[PDB]
Amino acid sequence: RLPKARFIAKSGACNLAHKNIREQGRFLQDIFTTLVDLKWRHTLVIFTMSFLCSWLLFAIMWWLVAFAHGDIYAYMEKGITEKSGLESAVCVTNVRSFTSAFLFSIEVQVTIGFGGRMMTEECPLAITVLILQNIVGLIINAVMLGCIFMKTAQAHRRAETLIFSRHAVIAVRNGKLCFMFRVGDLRKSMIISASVRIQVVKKTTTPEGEVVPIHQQDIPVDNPIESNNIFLVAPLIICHVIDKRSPLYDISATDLVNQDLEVIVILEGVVETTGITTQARTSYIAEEIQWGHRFVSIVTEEEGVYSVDYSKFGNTVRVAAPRCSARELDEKPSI
Amino acid sequence: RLPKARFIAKSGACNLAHKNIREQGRFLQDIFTTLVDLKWRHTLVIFTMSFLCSWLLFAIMWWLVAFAHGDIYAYMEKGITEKSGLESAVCVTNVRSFTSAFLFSIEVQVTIGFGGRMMTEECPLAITVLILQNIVGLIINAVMLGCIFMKTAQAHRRAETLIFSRHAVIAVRNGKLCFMFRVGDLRKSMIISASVRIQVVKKTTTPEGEVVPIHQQDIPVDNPIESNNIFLVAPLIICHVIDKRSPLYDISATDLVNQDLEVIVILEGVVETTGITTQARTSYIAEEIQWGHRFVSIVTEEEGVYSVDYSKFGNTVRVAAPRCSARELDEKPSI
Amino acid sequence: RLPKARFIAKSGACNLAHKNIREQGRFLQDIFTTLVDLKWRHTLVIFTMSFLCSWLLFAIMWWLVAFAHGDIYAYMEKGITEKSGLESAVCVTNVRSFTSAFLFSIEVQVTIGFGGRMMTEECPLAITVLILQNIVGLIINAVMLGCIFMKTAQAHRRAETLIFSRHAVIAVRNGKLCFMFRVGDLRKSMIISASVRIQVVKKTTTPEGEVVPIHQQDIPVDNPIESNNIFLVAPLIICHVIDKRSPLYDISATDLVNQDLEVIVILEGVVETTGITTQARTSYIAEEIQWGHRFVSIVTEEEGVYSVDYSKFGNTVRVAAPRCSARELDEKPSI
Ligand SMILES: CCCCCCCCCCCCCCCCCC(=O)OC[C@H](COP(=O)(O)OC[C@H](N)C(=O)O)OC(=O)CCCCCCCCCCCCCCCCC
Ligand SMILES: CCCCCCCCCCCCCCCCCC(=O)OC[C@H](COP(=O)(O)OC[C@H](N)C(=O)O)OC(=O)CCCCCCCCCCCCCCCCC
Ligand SMILES: CCCCCCCCCCCCCCCCCC(=O)OC[C@H](COP(=O)(O)OC[C@H](N)C(=O)O)OC(=O)CCCCCCCCCCCCCCCCC
Ligand SMILES: Nc1ncnc2c1ncn2[C@@H]1O[C@H](COP(=O)(O)OP(=O)(O)OP(=O)(O)O)[C@@H](O)[C@H]1O
Ligand SMILES: Nc1ncnc2c1ncn2[C@@H]1O[C@H](COP(=O)(O)OP(=O)(O)OP(=O)(O)O)[C@@H](O)[C@H]1O
Ligand SMILES: Nc1ncnc2c1ncn2[C@@H]1O[C@H](COP(=O)(O)OP(=O)(O)OP(=O)(O)O)[C@@H](O)[C@H]1O
Ligand SMILES: [K+]
Ligand SMILES: [K+]
Ligand SMILES: [K+]
Repeated sequence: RLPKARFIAKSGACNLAHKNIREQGRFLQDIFTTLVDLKWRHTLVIFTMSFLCSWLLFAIMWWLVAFAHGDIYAYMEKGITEKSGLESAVCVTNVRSFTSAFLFSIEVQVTIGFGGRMMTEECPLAITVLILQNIVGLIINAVMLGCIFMKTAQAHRRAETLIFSRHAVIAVRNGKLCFMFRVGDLRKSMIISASVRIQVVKKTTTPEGEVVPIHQQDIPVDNPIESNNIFLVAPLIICHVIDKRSPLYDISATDLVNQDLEVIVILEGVVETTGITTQARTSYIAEEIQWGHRFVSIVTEEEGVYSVDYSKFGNTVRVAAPRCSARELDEKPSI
Repeated sequence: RLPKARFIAKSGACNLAHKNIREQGRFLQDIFTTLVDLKWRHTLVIFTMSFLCSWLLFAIMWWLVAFAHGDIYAYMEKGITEKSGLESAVCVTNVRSFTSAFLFSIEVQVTIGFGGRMMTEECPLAITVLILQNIVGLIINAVMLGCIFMKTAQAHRRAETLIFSRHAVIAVRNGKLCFMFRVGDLRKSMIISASVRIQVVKKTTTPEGEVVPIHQQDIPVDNPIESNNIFLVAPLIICHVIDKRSPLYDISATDLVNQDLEVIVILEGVVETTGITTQARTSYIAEEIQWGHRFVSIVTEEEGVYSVDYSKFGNTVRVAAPRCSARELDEKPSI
Repeated sequence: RLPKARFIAKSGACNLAHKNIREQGRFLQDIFTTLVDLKWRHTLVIFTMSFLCSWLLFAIMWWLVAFAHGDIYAYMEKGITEKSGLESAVCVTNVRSFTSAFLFSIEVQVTIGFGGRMMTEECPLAITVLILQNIVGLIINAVMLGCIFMKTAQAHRRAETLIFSRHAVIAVRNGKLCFMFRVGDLRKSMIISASVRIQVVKKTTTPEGEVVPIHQQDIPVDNPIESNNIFLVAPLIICHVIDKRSPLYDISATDLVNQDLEVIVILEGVVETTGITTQARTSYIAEEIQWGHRFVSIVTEEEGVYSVDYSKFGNTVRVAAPRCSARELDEKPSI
């Protein structure tokens, strides 16, 4: 049938819609913020076109300011007839075409300055254009260096190397029921101050009328000293003991076929080397909760040092377990 | 008359005045910190003016040293005479006017160095000025590039995108009279490790006369596992259960209007993308607190997906609730 | 025989061996990331080689374009003819060899532009090569500055500086057995917001048959207000008191030699100078726990100041202690 309403997909990225938000309006900072955060394949194109366009723009300007003053006419007539007169005190020496203007703009903008096409002092308009081009070039160059430095500072970024298990299992641990899943780390560095949270999403109904459509009740992670902190080195099993205070206290095996259950798992912490905090998410719906399974053991020391066999990360071995809601299991103990 | 003196405006900014603080003065570091943080409308202006003024200043120096050494007179006479006589070993070739001096300064500080106005081995004051100009140009260049790198790093920085409702409410949940409001977000990245702290700012009175005028009293947010943290994707209803420890345990509907209440809401977290901690604040006073109203349900399920209608963000309906102080209901629910 | 497998060695660096991981693809981003994090001995080499290779490559290009055109022939026949028959026909003036091509490439790419080898405006192919060289030089220059900027930024951080004692003790402190070790710091700065966590790695079996290879159990460190936060200026003695739920409850004094134990200590914090969160780890096994000892005092008052004496950091003196398991000292109280 048409897929259900899933609060967050199997890889985070909540499938929500945010409509009717008041339009704050398009800004001029959208362009810049996009420019700073681009892909290399397009950064190295805007970088090239910025130059290749500024050179051309100021080339057109120099070609004009050498057309108006009559410089092209001097270098076209006296260059044939008589070399004397210094070409009648042109604005810029030896600019006599559009290739000349283009090369002069390239020199003044890159700051090569060969010196064959030298700026004279015989017209202030040229001095104006030279000042303009120097300032424009400095600004463009500073901005492009900034972009490349930003791309360099974000070079260690990767995807989320935290992995989960597609199946979450309900089983019996230390006498009671337990909802459990597995989590594992692929990155070489050990995240610092890791933490886990678990939330059941439902549609609650208070006695007095309220109906919160997606109410995210929170669930306590099972742990000896009642904390959230975990030490992720080898893949490990996060558990939750379904007692009289958990919204799964009235969930049985037969009911777990059509059920308004969705368990959100949020794991976050600071990475040791890079130093930027990360958050990973996953979700399980009544399809991926299998009643009466358990996870296999993985670690084993073949010779000396231990070894984690990741080939069986999400495995699940069928086991024998009750078939009644956790409420029954204490309503009729010792059965 | 004047409204009762708030503590933090509903916008979020503090209103207190810090008067009579031993002055430390204004350092020189303020003039640089203010420079690294300017609007582009002014960053570009100072970027232009720094270079323009430096070029003009060192042009003045070059013109002066081309005067004092008797180099302008030699060029003017050689123009008056027939032959230049190698300008008789000038300080700096082909600098015969102020304009030429400006061009030479532009070439020396942008490092264009066309090379028609060279620099000779004659007078060492020229070499001293050249060293000064080189070092000053390098320092100014480095500073401007640093400021532009700062801008390109602060590209992502914006204002607060967190949203608190216009006015809180006080309703009945599970037979308990509790105070609740709504918080939401217009951002895109989930705030990593949010935390919601609530306080009551009220004038206390110790029995031994330790009167405090603005007393900040922490209040505990309702949570099934007793922690502040919240996962914020869709808009949430923050709530506070009024009980024996709650300062609001005496407030009635009719006595609400004439109360010196103020409830301060602080919300902290880390932005996943930009990685910089934030903080939002808001305040409620006895006018905003709507007694007896409760909010409306935003999220709706449709097209097999959830959807949030941000047009109803602040809507609140009136529902029939006890019109008596919390202590009245709690002491004698029916007696 | 072979040393028994460990979990975390005496210097952190978990000694596990993850295998069978579903290996991903190798991306060029890995090459760039390796480039951006390097050792100065290699940063300098890659920096130098980039520029040498680029100068040489474009020297080859310029020499080829001086060969294909009639340039080398013209400048070789001009010397014979003793007349400048090659002033304007040349693709790039005064480039008549490979050494001169190399000099011209250096001038164009470092932006010196001496001007003895000028860029003529005849051959369009040369103009194409010049534009290409300028763009490539700009890109390489920006990349290398970005690498140096990253080096400068992450320059401040250095290696670990937390000192842990070689082996622990099990004393009696305030009428109960306590497992103690000593942690000190050699750094000059302050670990802001430090924290201590203790775990027991051991192979556990459940009544239902779920066997966990290396289970990590959380140990409540002993603090008078039940918190982790430790303030570290003078070396501290971290202690844990063996109560009804500690896994070290039933381990006696005689059979501590052969017992599957391992105590992992993880100490986290935030340094003040650079604000880079750090985590330091260590582990103790059965062979390195000395029953009935206690650490000697280290700090003596010199009547002007206290004076820690780190020479005795790991010293530990033998004292009396009930030579029996922690269960017998309360189930058999008389002892
Ligand atoms: C000769 C000796 C020189 C030696 C230099 C060595 C020292 C420098 C270090 C090497 C780096 C050189 C600079 C390039 C840096 C980019 C390389 C690499 O890091 O990027 C990889 C790019 C593609 O990445 P992406 O699409 O953004 O992926 C998103 C992100 N990376 C992610 O996965 O999360 O993939 C690519 O980068 C593909 C590049 C193909 C095309 C390259 C040329 C483009 C520029 C062309 C400009 C010159 C010509 C233009 C004008 C011509 C006019 C005639
Ligand atoms: C010749 C080009 C041909 C070839 C094309 C080359 C392409 C160029 C690539 C690199 C561009 C370099 C400049 C980019 C500027 C982007 C900055 C812009 O997006 O910021 C917005 C500015 C004004 O916003 P703000 O509120 O004051 O500050 C932003 C604040 N942080 C905020 O978020 O809210 O909005 C503005 O943009 C300010 C406009 C009004 C400024 C008034 C006059 C400026 C002073 C004098 C001009 C100086 C010369 C400028 C040269 C620019 C050309 C490179
Ligand atoms: C007249 C001068 C006045 C101006 C001076 C003022 C300052 C401006 C210049 C600043 C100099 C640059 C700063 C360098 C900082 C020194 C860093 C130093 O640690 O590295 C020197 C190396 C040490 O190697 P390392 O252990 O890997 O270091 C990284 C460290 N482990 C880390 O924490 O990460 O030590 C070694 O172990 C030696 C091994 C080789 C290292 C160098 C190799 C040289 C290669 C090429 C260099 C020559 C360049 C020119 C070549 C031209 C070719 C024609
Ligand atoms: N569609 C929306 N888009 C963006 N922000 C919104 C939207 N709806 C409400 N808000 C935010 O909600 C806050 C107030 O919400 P509420 O609807 O309770 O206010 P109100 O009583 O309607 O008064 P106002 O006229 O300020 O909205 C404001 O700060 C506003 O920024
Ligand atoms: N060897 C591995 N390397 C990296 N990631 C893994 C590996 N094995 C499993 N995973 C991750 O664990 C999850 C397992 O879910 P999946 O849909 O792959 O079930 P599966 O293929 O039956 O698992 P398995 O084959 O490991 O039993 C996937 O998200 C995957 O990313
Ligand atoms: N005075 C000190 N200065 C610097 N580091 C020390 C000092 N004393 C001990 N350490 C560090 O503390 C660690 C634990 O040493 P401990 O005192 O427990 O045994 P030890 O007898 O010092 O062993 P070793 O002789 O190998 O250091 C050692 O690895 C050492 O690096
Ligand atoms: K940074
Ligand atoms: K230069
Ligand atoms: K030059």
